[PDB]
Amino acid sequence: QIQLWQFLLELLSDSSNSSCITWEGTNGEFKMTDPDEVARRWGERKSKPNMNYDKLSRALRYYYDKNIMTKVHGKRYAYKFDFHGIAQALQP
Amino acid sequence: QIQLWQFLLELLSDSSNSSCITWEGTNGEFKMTDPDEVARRWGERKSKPNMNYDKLSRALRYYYDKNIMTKVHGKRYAYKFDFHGIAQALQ
Repeated sequence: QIQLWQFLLELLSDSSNSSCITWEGTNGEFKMTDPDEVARRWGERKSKPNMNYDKLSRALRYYYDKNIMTKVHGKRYAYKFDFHGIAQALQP
Repeated sequence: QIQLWQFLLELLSDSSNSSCITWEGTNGEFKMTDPDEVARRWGERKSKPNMNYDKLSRALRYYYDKNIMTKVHGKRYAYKFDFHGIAQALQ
């Protein structure tokens, strides 16, 4: 029942997934160093094997007005978690 | 009929298709510079619309454990042929 933003947090919290996703700095910004792999592993986790990057991207973009996550303007495959929103949600 | 991985080698062997697919380096890595066009052409050849990159990419994944072709991890549309397997499968 896990949601996408949590799964990314799960991957980032585990230093070993740096092969495909990694922290950038310390203020909640991250980079998908292997975007196709992030989409494939999110596919495994949610039992949806036609998961691909286009669909992963569409889901990430959906969060833009939901105090979850926004896409970083200068960079490719970069997002920044909404610090206040993620903090708030990660309690209930 | 012809199989997907063969059709890709066919496109790669012909210098004029670099607009959509091209060899990268000399160890069997290649890049699809226009993935949608590669898919469109694979669509006509196997007389199979509505072929698109998503169905194509998923088909390529079949090869990853069959000593034909593997997907290059840092990248989006770059793949690498298995020389030994390609050699053996051909004869």
